[PDB]
Amino acid sequence: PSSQARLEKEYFDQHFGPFFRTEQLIIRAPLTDKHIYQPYPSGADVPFGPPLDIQILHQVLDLQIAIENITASYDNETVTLQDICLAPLSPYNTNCTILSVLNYFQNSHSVLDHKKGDDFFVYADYHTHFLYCVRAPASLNDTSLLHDPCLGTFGGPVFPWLVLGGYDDQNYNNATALVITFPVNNYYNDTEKLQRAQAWEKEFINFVKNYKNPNLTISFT
Repeated sequence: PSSQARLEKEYFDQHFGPFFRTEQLIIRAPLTDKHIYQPYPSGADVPFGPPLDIQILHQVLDLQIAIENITASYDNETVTLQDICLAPLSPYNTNCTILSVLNYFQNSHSVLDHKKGDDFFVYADYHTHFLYCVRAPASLNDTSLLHDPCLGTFGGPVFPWLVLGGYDDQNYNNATALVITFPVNNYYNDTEKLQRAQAWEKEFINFVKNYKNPNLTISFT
């Protein structure tokens, strides 16, 4: 939509550009049904869009992690994402900036699966953490689920309209698409590094095009 596109462009221009371009993937799960979450112990049903299914989320996290570990050969050298990414905490923490709904779950399979309850009921899980985080992306403490943070170790709040698409109004839980975005240095003032970055981007494009997961359709822009 035009409104969301305007919001994203303003966010990327402020927080990444002019030194960084953005790589962006749109991920859908067209063969996955939407579902209904029923809060414990009672509460109105909360609809969740197709790609917010827990198995789809694990599969998208695997896609994200795979992307971070892509390398490219250039002049017999190995070029990594960490060479060309935005890494605010370097040299301490050399992790790259990469935005997705998995950011709300520390980009972790185990955290995504966090839950509490008894032998019969689950009291809280990723559903309630999601609903909380899309209303308070800057929170470092979800009291209803084990004090798990929404906000990541660096980068500032991840607004849901950066990482979700296809919902109605501002009902983010009805998202029909996931968005993965990460900045890559344009190296406007260094031809050698620019050529290496382009070698990485070319391998990324090829990676995406050859990615095999029957549950996901991945597209660019």
